[PDB]
Amino acid sequence: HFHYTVTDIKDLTKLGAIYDKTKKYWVYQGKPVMPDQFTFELLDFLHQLTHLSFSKMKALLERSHSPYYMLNRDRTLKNITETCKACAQVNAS
Amino acid sequence: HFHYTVTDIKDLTKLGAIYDKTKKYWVYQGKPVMPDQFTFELLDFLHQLTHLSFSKMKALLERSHSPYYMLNRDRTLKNITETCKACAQVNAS
Amino acid sequence: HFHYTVTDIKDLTKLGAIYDKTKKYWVYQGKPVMPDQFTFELLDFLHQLTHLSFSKMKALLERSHSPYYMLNRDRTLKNITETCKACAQVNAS
Amino acid sequence: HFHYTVTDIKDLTKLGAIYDKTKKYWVYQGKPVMPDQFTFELLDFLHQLTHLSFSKMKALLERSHSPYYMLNRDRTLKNITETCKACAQVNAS
Ligand SMILES: [Zn+2]
Ligand SMILES: [Zn+2]
Ligand SMILES: [Zn+2]
Ligand SMILES: [Zn+2]
Repeated sequence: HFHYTVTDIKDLTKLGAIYDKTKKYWVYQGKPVMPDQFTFELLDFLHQLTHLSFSKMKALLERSHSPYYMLNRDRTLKNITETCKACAQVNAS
Repeated sequence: HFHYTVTDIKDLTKLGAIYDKTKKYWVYQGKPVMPDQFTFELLDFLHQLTHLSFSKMKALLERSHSPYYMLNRDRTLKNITETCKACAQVNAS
Repeated sequence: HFHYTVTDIKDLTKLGAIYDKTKKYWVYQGKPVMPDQFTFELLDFLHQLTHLSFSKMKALLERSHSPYYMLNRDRTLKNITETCKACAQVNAS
Repeated sequence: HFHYTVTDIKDLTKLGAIYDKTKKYWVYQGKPVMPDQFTFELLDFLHQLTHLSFSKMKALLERSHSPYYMLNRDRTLKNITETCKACAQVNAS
């Protein structure tokens, strides 16, 4: 199941998400919430296999029928794509 | 070695390339010329592995230290990227 | 939404899946079922972006937390990888 | 241009490579030798774009007709593939 940090729980309380004891996770906009770290590890993994830019990954994810709300998705995605060495090497050309 | 079609040979003579009997290929600007068909099969293979845009593949090839002159490169490259189903599916976003 | 063929419905009835008239799709193992053709074009898209082998795509999908049941996934997946030209070119070496 | 370390020069002499003072680089099997570190950063870049296994990258490079001889290619290549996070994540499933 999901593991929420103090910072996650903090972000979630700010969003106004609610913890669901029955289903063993937090819920927001009607979806189970993906923790910040889980989201990072997932998006980082997906970028390594495709090296799609920020705009392409974002737009694809919104069409994905994802059952999850990804905490700090955009911020995490922007950080992943802008610090990718291989992509930096590509546009260096 | 390379296999040149009548149309390749046509393009090459117009370019002023020369056949090198010792090396079994045509030479131009100090570089062996890659036939139109070999160029297509190579660039298409490389795109399938990366799905880099026209601009990205072009800029990279210019930095590649490739020992070969690629016959009809841009034309072949633009066609490959503009007819890619996967890239079209990506940009559908 | 999903379009189910005669062949989908026969496979689904054979599985013992059940149709949800209210929610306008078939359900199996607690999941809405993705038709055979929709599954193919999706899995085909994912291979073009990664060119992962049969075994690797299978294992990854089983870990995917997919909200959909993919009809004839394994059979379709094998068809995709074994007819992929780019991968055929890769192992040709 | 190329920078050769003492370790490169040592490895090269063992290979029976030859230094060309006039063109100020080493030559081996009729090809200019790319230093160990340049070879690493190039091969690492290519793996990030493809994540091909050791055996496939190797077989492909042998068919590539690269204009450079890559110092310690196989050893460097195996190191690249066995320390890749994305590939490690893939078989983890
Ligand atoms: Zn990248
Ligand atoms: Zn493409
Ligand atoms: Zn493939
Ligand atoms: Zn890898």
